[PDB]
Amino acid sequence: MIIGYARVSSLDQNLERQLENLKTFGAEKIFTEKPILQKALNFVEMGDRFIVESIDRLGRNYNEVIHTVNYLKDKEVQLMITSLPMMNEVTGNPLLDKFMKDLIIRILAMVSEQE
Amino acid sequence: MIIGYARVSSLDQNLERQLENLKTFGAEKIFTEKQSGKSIENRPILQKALNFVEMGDRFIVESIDRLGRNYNEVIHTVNYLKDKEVQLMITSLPMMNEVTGNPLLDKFMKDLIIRILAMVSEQE
Amino acid sequence: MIIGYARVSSLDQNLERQLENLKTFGAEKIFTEKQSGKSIENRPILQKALNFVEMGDRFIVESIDRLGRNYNEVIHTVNYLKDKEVQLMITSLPMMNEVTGNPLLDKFMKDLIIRILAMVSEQE
Amino acid sequence: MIIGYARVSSLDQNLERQLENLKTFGAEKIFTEKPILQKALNFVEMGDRFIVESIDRLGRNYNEVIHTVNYLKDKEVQLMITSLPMMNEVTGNPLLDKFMKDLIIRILAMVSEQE
Repeated sequence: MIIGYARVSSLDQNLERQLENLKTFGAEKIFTEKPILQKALNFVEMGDRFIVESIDRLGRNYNEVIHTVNYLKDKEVQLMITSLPMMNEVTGNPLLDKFMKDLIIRILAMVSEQE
Repeated sequence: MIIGYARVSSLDQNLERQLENLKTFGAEKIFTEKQSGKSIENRPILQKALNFVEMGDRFIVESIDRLGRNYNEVIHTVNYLKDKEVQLMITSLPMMNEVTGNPLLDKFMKDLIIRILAMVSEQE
Repeated sequence: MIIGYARVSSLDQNLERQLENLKTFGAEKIFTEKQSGKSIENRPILQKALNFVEMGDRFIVESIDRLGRNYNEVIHTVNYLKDKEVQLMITSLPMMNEVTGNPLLDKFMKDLIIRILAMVSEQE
Repeated sequence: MIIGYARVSSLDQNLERQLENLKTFGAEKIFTEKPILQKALNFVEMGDRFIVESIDRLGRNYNEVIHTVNYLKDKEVQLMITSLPMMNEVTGNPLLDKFMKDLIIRILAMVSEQE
């Protein structure tokens, strides 16, 4: 199935749009956090899709973010970013696709951190 | 219309595959050249191909390396095609020109891919 | 000679730091602008700065985002500087223009970095 | 210290240049292979430098190559490629440096594989 994750840290953020975004792309359940992430990650099983609106939601730590993406990779859970649909197949050569996946994810992690 | 460009260094390279690839992705005409991808000054067929295409046409190759093995040249060629508003397609990269929602990311992707491949092709 | 360009959206941004950065990396003159990095048409100071620099000069900013928050524009500006043969430097990227042996890789690096940062700056 | 690794698979390759290359940049010892790699990796300790002439030497498998680079990272051994000196600091912002390290390494791994 399709699992969703949403985070906002402070007491003034447009959480609705986010949750509605996760809903938009097919999130049947959504883990919202203001360990919830842990729950989210331990919940997902092989064959599921794990979705966020953006990597910054997932974290703002290069190392950790990468570690988490690798965790999902290990568990064979499809990671998707609602702001990066089609991110999987940019070209049609799965190898290049994988490489680009990595790049994008890393550019984004770095951005998320540096902010 | 759809123009294709095909290049091989020798004849033991499977040129048929390449031509059939260009035909499949819609080549109405194919400019075929037996030559090194090291420069364009020694590639008048490429020149003909490029001068032939006009705004609204599609230009198709099997790989960037087919187009050349020189970063600056390849880049300049890609930009040349962009300026003339000719669609560059790479049949091994079928989903590259697919508008997938966010133009910024898309263009960024293109530039990136093309440059990586340009360098790859050159360094070899 | 070394020309610097400095931009801030408001005055609560630490403009002194930026100016001192440009001064340190050798700004003889600094074109200072209070404006959004969303476009150049509303940035005549940038225009003056760009027209001022000539072949042999250095153009220095603290960050690409200072230069703008528009991919195409930034890229076009970088290429503009390249065409006029003016050295673009980013003081936060001091070792970027350092010739480190392999020109191909170097140029590839530049293009890449600059484009990543262009997009970053835009998307924000 | 500085450890070197060199590989050639077949019976007709310019091994001299390679070994001399590893020698050039300061290789005190060189592991040459036609498990030797295992030896090379288990040999290096914290603080050492591990050097190859090129990533393809190190392998032609995206996954494995990456895994190995991560292994060296874990062990805090500096990886260097004699054809990519200065690769560490392209800009002067260590974060971006790390990111670029990753990129380059991956472009190269992909190239090494696809050939």
